[PDB]
Amino acid sequence: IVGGTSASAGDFPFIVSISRNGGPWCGGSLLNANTVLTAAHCVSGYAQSGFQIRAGSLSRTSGGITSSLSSVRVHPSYSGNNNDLAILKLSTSIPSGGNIGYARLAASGSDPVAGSSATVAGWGATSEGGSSTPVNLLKVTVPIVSRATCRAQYGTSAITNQMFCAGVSSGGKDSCQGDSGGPIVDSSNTLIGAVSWGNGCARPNYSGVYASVGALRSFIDTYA
Repeated sequence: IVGGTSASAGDFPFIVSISRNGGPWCGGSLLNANTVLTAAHCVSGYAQSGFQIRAGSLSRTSGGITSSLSSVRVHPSYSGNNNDLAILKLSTSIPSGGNIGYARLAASGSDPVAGSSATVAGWGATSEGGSSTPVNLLKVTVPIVSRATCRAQYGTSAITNQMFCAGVSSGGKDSCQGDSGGPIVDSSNTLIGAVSWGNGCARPNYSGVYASVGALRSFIDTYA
């Protein structure tokens, strides 16, 4: 997270940190006791054994409840940067209560409205190319970018309706490497997306790009 602030206890009760090979890697959203929503590019093709989930902590290293993975279901038509979602099943159930809770998903058919305020959280880099990764969770608030504008930035082909964009035209607030898979929420704390991709981080004129929960509810509701 670039241009962000420290998250408070309880801000995102459903957020999970995903480590790989004991090192930081991605974030995710707890859908229910045995199910995590992340980015496909977090898990696709990699040894499943490498992954650990941690819930109910501001720290990616300590506290809360941990689980290994029993299974990985990548979106059947995950393709390049598109349909960048995966459902993870947990060997250890993660019950709700305390600072643990489950994500409220964006309505099927919904698409975040340009100009509306979104909040993204994670444990990734605090600048593009940065080598520090926070131990404690950060968050940042950014406006939704019109798909038309995002198409201008990236090309029409690059941006589908299974993606949306968020960021600030003068740059300096974004998700970054190590944030992928983690939650982007609306002003009501509804899960609208997962951190997916971008040209660098927080660049003026290159929005952060998110996998759209509203577009991909079929996939999610099936396997959740």
